[PDB]
Amino acid sequence: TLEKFVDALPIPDTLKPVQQSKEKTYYEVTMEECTHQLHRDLPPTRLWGYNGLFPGPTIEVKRNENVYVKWMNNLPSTHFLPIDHTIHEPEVKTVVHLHGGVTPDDSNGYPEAWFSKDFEQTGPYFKREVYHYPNQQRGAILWYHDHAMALTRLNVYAGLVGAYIIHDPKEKRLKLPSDEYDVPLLITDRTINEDGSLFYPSAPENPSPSLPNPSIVPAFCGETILVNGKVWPYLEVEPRKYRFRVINASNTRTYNLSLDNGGDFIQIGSDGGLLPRSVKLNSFSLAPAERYDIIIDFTAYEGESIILANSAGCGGDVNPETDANIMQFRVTKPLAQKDESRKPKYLASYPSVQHERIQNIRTLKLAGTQDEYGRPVLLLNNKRWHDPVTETPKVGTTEIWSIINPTRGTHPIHLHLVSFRVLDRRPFDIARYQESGELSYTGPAVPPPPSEKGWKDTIQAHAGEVLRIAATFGPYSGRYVWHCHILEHEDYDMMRPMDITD
Ligand SMILES: [O-][O-]
Ligand SMILES: [Cu+2]
Ligand SMILES: [Cu+2]
Ligand SMILES: [Cu+2]
Ligand SMILES: [Cu+2]
Ligand SMILES: [O-]
Repeated sequence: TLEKFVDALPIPDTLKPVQQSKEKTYYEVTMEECTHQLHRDLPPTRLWGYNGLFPGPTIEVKRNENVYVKWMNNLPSTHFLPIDHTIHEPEVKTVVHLHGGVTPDDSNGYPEAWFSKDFEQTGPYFKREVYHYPNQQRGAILWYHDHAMALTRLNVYAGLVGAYIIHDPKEKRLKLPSDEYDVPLLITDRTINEDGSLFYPSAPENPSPSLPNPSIVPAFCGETILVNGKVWPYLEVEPRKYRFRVINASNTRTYNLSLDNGGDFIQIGSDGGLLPRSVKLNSFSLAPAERYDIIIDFTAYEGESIILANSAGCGGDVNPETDANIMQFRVTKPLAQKDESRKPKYLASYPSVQHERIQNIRTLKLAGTQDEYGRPVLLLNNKRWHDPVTETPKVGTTEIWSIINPTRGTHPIHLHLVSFRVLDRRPFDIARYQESGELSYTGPAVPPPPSEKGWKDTIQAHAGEVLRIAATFGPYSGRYVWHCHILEHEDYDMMRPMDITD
């Protein structure tokens, strides 16, 4: 397997505006098929990249900055990854979703607002070429990625991911590590052929002859871990505090991260922004689309090589030689200047300072059926994507969503537009629920850990539990979506429209 820690971590460049005034910031990003070297010992890999880059450029904006991005498709008219036509017009459809973005609905990147090359053909929900991001939301790590109907797992795996950072000037006084000491880490697992080409399975292993070919798979686990588009890279760091914006940009894989020298992370932020208080952690779980905004303090580790380690298996136990490793820090870079940064305890308001009335309690089941080929089809509340919309919260109102998970695995449930609070998790009797539809708890409710006391947008719903979250639906009304962010689940068919109504 590929020799670990021989390539330096790329730092994606920050995208520069095409035009900028006090009133408006304008960016252009074109999707291009490109070549990139994923590891020292590999031939260059053919990939799809925002502006021909993998990951795409990092976009940095201020809170309330009035941003527009024209996302353009200049990709080949045929895909290079295996398309299964039985699960769902031009072959290559794309649309860019700003994950966590508080956007009008027609700039949100709806799966059916897709477009082919040069916008020649567009889906039924397409309205605009230029997307508008008013950024009227908390400072946070967002990320952008393809969201095209029935193609998301493929377009994302192909390379269409990037970081998008909202900076709230009100947080600047906290003196968190900044600029060169504030580094996105987009973590993507991949399987890569000897010739350097991406491998994505064309079918489950040992397919029943009943299966079509290609066939969608229910889960994808890559053999190799990349950070910022390089396989098992190293980052030379100065002996001081760094802020890392850790993004799970993987299709299926969940990580459980730790430092092999036993050092701590200081978590300062979750998907929806700064936590009310910093949380010292020795390890953390990170499912697809979750973000952890953390400080690592290397002050006391000069000279050391520290492995960012992973203990979470994907389809099997973690392998010490391969997926147990993410990247390596080498604390050998000379100090550019005095560490003027801080790791404060007091960060932001508690979400609980809000006293919203509960308009509605919405009960939602994670379930599944079997198609004519014998394949599992994962469904939210036993509905298909195309069934009439049922999740219709009223704009400006707060609901509790009670998410019932009787399946065998965790699903990272994601709502577009909003961030939300986590109320609790409670174990229930799965057999009894499956037999009778009755919910019988086998234990008391468990409130969220401090890491989940802030704002979340993608939340792990574990097997045999009811997860409750509270979300205020706004500030916009319109047509959005909610879904499992395991892309293989999302595409078949664990995704539903969400109408925020007026
Ligand atoms: O996908 O959010
Ligand atoms: Cu997303
Ligand atoms: Cu989203
Ligand atoms: Cu799922
Ligand atoms: Cu989504
Ligand atoms: O989102």
